Amino acid sequence: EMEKEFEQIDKSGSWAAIYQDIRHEASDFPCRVAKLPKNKNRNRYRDVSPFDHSRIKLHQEDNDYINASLIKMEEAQRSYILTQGPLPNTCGHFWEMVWEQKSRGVVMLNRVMEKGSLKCAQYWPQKEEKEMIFEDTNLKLTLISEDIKSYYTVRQLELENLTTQETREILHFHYTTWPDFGVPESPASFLNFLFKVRESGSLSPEHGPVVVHCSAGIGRSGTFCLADTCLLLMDKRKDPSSVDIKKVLLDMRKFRMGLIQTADQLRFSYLAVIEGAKFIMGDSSVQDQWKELSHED
Ligand SMILES: CCCCCNC(=O)[C@H](Cc1ccc(OC(C(=O)O)C(=O)O)cc1)NC(=O)N[C@@H](Cc1ccccc1)C(=O)O
Repeated sequence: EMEKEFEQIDKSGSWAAIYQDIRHEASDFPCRVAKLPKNKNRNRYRDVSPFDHSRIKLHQEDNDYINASLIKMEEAQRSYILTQGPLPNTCGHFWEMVWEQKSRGVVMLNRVMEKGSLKCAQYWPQKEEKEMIFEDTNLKLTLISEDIKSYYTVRQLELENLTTQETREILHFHYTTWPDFGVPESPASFLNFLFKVRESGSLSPEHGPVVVHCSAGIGRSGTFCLADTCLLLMDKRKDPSSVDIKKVLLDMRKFRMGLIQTADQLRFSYLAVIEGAKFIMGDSSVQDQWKELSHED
């Protein structure tokens, strides 16, 4: 049981030791294409790269590389694309990936600037009347509307392939309150957001994989995907107590390195899965509880 494990670890002050063990047991796979000198300007951080076996390939003639990985969770029957926050020169590639992979939703877990430092490029339009054109990948992006809440904003974007004139509606789910240091005090806001993303239809199997990112696409993004997958498994096994969060995280780590960046994010992932479990288990009023607890106004 994850609840019993959570407490044993918590009371013995062993989060750092459990996290250290996950880092040590994690898979090691080649990072070859990401390290090619030609791709240096496509990586935000030199120590965060997609493995060759699961990297997303752009359907680009000259260079198919993007720092993004396909996390294919077999048992949970869900796939996620985790990528770094796009750089000024990779915003076109980012939207190209979204188009090619047929993604319906984009989940952003950070702010463009945090503690005075740039963490992600301004890749979507902030004003309806000032659309963005990505010349390199021949894409047009327009802000259609935006619903700003106290801890997240949901935007309706229109992505157009200028080559075929085909148009698609992309939903942008932006968590705007991750703390400058550490992790949120409570997982209520994070869970309300996760369920808003589920409710939108963006994680459905009829669409391509949701695109999730933070700055490196491994810590906050890993937290979001780990919690979602754990919750899916708990609803699928129907005996949620067999879900081993450490084992789920290690399967996810076969697809992208360093998912879950600190012991505090691991602890927070347990907290979010344990609390989300209360809804999955049957509490029909707990979703309203997070709605209020997260104080969306
Ligand atoms: C798990 C591997 C990461 C280990 C520590 N690295 C760093 O913090 C960063 C990479 C990094 C990893 C996770 C992060 O997550 C947070 C976020 O996305 O906001 C979050 O989840 O809140 C943010 C950054 N790397 C550099 O800062 N890289 C620098 C310094 C550096 C130079 C040479 C070698 C390694 C690092 C660079 O120039 O690329």
